[PDB]
Amino acid sequence: MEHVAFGSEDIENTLAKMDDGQLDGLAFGAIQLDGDGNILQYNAAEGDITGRDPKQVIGKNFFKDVAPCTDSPEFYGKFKEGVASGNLNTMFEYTFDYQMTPTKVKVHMKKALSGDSYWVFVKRV
Ligand SMILES: *C(=O)/C=C\c1ccc(O)cc1
Repeated sequence: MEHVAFGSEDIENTLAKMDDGQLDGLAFGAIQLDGDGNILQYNAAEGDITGRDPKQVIGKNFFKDVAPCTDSPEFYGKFKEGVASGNLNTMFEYTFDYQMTPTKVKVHMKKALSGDSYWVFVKRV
């Protein structure tokens, strides 16, 4: 495993060194999005939670195509505000229920170290 704890204060620094293969060693789901919500990275733990095949969701838009549960002011709304402000660091619980058994998760969204990229971290609660 890669020893990084969910919710760690310097998580963006740690994950900046990881390739897709290293991301797959995290104890929690991790998705990297561009400013438009397009999926840049999607790790194995997330695929384990949602059932989606990581290779197949990369390049798709998270909010429009992949995870319409999140297209709401409570999730998407927060993301868009963060993108516009250039700053984002928020944690909340949510339920994923599209084409799957309803699953309650903890979500942490944080801006990445790189300019126009954003992390969504996910773990079961
Ligand atoms: C609602 O959010 C439904 C599905 C979904 C699929 C993949 C990921 O990663 C999150 C959510």
